[PDB]
Amino acid sequence: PEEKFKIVRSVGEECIQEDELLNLLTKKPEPVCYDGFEPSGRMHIAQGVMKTISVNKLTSAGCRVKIWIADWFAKLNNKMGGDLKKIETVGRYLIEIWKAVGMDVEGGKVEFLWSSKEINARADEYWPLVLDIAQKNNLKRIIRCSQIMGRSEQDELTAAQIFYPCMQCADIFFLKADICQLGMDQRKVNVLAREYCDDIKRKNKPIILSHHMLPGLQQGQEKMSKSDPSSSVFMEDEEAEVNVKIKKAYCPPKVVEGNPCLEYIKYLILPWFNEFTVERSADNGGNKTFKSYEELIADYESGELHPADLKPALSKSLNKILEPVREHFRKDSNAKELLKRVKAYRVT
Amino acid sequence: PEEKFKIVRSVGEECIQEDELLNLLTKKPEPVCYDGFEPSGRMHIAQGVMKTISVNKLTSAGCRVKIWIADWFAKLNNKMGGDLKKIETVGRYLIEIWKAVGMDVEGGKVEFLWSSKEINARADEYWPLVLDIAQKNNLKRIIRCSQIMGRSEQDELTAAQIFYPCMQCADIFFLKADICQLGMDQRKVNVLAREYCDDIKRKNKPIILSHHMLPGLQQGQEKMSKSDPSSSVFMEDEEAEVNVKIKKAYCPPKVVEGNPCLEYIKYLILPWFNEFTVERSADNGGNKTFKSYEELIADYESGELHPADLKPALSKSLNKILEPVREHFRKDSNAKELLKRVKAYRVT
RNA sequence: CGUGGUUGACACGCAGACCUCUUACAAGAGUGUCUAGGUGCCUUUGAGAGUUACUCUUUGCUCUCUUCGGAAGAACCCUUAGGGGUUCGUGCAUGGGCUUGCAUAGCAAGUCUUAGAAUGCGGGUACCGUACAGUGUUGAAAAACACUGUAAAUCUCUAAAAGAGACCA
Repeated sequence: PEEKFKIVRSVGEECIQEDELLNLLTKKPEPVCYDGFEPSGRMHIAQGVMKTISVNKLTSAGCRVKIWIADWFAKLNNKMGGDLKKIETVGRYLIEIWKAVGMDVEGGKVEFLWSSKEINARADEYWPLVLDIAQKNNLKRIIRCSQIMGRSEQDELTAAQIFYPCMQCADIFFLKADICQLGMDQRKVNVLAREYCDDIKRKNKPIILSHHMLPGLQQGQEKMSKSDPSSSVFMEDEEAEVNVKIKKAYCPPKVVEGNPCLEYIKYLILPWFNEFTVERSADNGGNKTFKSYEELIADYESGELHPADLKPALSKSLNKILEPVREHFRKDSNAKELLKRVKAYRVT
Repeated sequence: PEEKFKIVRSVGEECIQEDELLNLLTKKPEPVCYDGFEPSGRMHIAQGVMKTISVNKLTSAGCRVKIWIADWFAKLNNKMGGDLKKIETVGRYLIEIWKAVGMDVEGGKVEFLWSSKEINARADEYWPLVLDIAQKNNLKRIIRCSQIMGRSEQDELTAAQIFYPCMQCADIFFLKADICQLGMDQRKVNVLAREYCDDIKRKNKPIILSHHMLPGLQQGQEKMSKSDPSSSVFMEDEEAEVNVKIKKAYCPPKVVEGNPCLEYIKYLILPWFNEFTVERSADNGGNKTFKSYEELIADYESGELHPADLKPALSKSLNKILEPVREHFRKDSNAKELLKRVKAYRVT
């Protein structure tokens, strides 16, 4: 009904043709949305938790979700070298993260799909699609759509940088994915898919749900920073590491925009616990719970929410979120082996 | 061994790593030979005659020639609108030409492999190799490999132009190919495959055996252009068409450099009949048979051989060469339908 | 290509095209044949998102609603069908006088006739004619008739371009 649109649209901060989203929800009972991941080692906090809450919201409406875990795409991005077995291991690490935190696996309605497996299974239907998308486009469009890897950087042009966007755009139609829920970076390949769908004269163009970019822990880079372990926070970071990283995290008081701590709160813990408690002394306002981001930012502007006590509360909340994962690795031996391997590898 | 090297080197104008070719013949008694064709437009006299004599000499010397029908590749070049069905009909019509002319298919040493029936059968180890050749190369090197499609760097780029060289360089290894016969048009791909073998430290570097492509029948055209059917001879042309084309051909008196007729003779008739019988009247020397190119070129430089009689003899020889194709097309209703379907298609 | 002349042709010369020869296309010559079109009708509504990307202006491109409908028309379905429904299939500028710049009546400043379709050019469109491609029939070759198309068939075949500031106009 209207509830499906009212909860689905909340997942993506920006969407195009939301009327098409409503039409899709009304026409189809089980829409299919995907998510693309390059297994670049240890998991980012954004992909870990923001994606988890987003997919929980989407499956609350019953929308089918497919995990488009992308190994050959990681090879194109040249993450952890050109090797494939290590990429497969870190990919199954990501799957174990999904199961350990608890995402939707209890229902089994989600689908973890390896790019290699699905592409090889239906190559005759996938690769001709890739070639068609390539033919319908030129180098200028694909080079424009290069930020999806993040390797554009006004750097040396690469053939992988050209095979990437077409190959990703093929995934949308290959998975019969009618809902695209990805980061702001993937919006370029989503727009490319829309243009190609217009060119192929096929209606029901897939809708895009671009959720907000999660800032790094420190000022200097608004987008994701997976090249600096200090600048981001990960799932296998221990309690002491998480706490010290958040204490070192940038957080200027009397600031609304550009504060990574507030963004982490709003996009991670408020949708998770449906609330947020801040512990303070009897002279600083005492322990207080918050139910909305608006009141939290209003009190932060008021100054009663000092960062010096906000960051410990944020650390406690994130530790509460991530402790089921850590307990899962101390119970599962396979999880222990995977963590040992993925910690052994170095990001290159 | 030595005779095999002599025969195989006799067909290619340029041969890189001749010693490696000799070693390959010494070890492998039936080295595999690769040559590709995008089924686009109508067969030129080159791909019909030089390829026929090349395959004949290679099989007689002992080889296993793997010929490629590039159906998907033609779709990338935007040939005949990219319809796979239109490309397929042109492929089986080409196969009919090749069987008519004298391909030694009876020995079983020639296999007509179509890209679609082969890539779909093995895409789990072909496409990943395409991704590998993608990563190992940068975009600028691929752009330098643009003479392959006939698109100059001034001409607007296209993602098909980046997909194409990567897939065919991948073909050079996917077919387990050892020999590439394709002429100066494919030299960029040849050297790129060699440099990739250097990058992937391959121990079997493929040999380059580029043919000499015929100069166009116009002024300054070093290769025939199918976009202008008046500058090339086609395999299915009728005796009147061949005769008028040769009559309108260019052949300056007592000049060898850039003479299309001399190249036609050298690469088509002398390798075919082991001679070139020219019938002349008693006023200018009477009938004369040439057993080698050297005597013919010496006579031409002397001026005693006049193009006025050279051209009709060339026309008669070409008609004798091409009459099996016409007979095969006329005798078979299926061949007739294929021929009329091919001509029906317009030049793109 | 006109004139004696029915589009087209024929007397006549030339124009172009096709063919042959001197075979190098070039340059010239030869005796040949052909050239095509006509008719009738429509064609200016806006907004919106994406699209150079760093924005803004001029825009161009698809693009979904909406429209005095992207029409005159083509395709299909219902089909007692007189009719109805769906899809494809759309043009760009200028104008003429009223008050002024101007001697009130060129061009511009305020409206104007959805477009006087008013003015020119252009899109496809339906029909006829000619020839050709192909098919069948009447067929002794030849020829005649009917039908499907061609003539008027292809460059952002790959939608982004210009400018002005910012960091790159």
